[PDB]
Amino acid sequence: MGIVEEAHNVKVLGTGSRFIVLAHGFGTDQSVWKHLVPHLLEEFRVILYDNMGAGTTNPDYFDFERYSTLEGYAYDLLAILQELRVDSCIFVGHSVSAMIGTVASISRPDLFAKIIMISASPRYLNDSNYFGGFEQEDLDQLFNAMASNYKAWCSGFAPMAIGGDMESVAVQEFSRTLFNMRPDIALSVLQTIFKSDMRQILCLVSVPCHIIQSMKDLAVPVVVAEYLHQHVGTESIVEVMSTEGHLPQLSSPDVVIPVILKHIRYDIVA
Repeated sequence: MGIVEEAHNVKVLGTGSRFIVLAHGFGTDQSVWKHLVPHLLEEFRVILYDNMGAGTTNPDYFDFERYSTLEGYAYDLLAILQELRVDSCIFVGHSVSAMIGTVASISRPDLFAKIIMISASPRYLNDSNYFGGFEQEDLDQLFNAMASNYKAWCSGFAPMAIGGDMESVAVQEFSRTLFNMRPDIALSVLQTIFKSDMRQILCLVSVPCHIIQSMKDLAVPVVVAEYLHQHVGTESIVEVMSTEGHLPQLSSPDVVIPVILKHIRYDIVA
């Protein structure tokens, strides 16, 4: 394998000519896509990869300076696309990966035919002019709990992030991938995400964006989907689903996979 391919656990599955890239969010890995991948293998070559810092990656590769902003993750994405010789792709970004792909597409819009965002937000912190869902005190509480007992935090946080039954298979899976991260890496990354502010780059986006989220998402109020739709600088469309949870492609695939497939297969009018 190539050096980038190996470092990110890259897989290229399927036999189609066109490319689709599936990019996961915090606390999980490329297995979050397991219910979607089987539906894509004839139409596409499906590119899966893990973000640096996920529990499936080598913690020795986690450069704290490199990843102190989302730009470091966007470089990694562009490096993968370059090594794999992608001409263009549909990019499906979950949670923070929606903004990572957005940043990458501003540097190389030719590589992105469309961006599909799942559970995305350009900013979590409130202020008197913008509702993202969180106050600084909420973050301080979260980070204090993470740092004081990481194992206990994973078990309490997973059911909140996934939503629904606390004993579900999806809660099981997510609690395990959370706890497979090195605690200092997880803490550092979650701080970086929570304090991010991508609002000012949305107007520069030049690739069509499909904005999908659960109607009940603990980290993404529905008004954020409308905010993305308003401020993205080219055509976009919003679909709020009748689901609960931040990883709905994992916890409610019977509802969510058809929605993603629809946005993969149909385009927004120019």
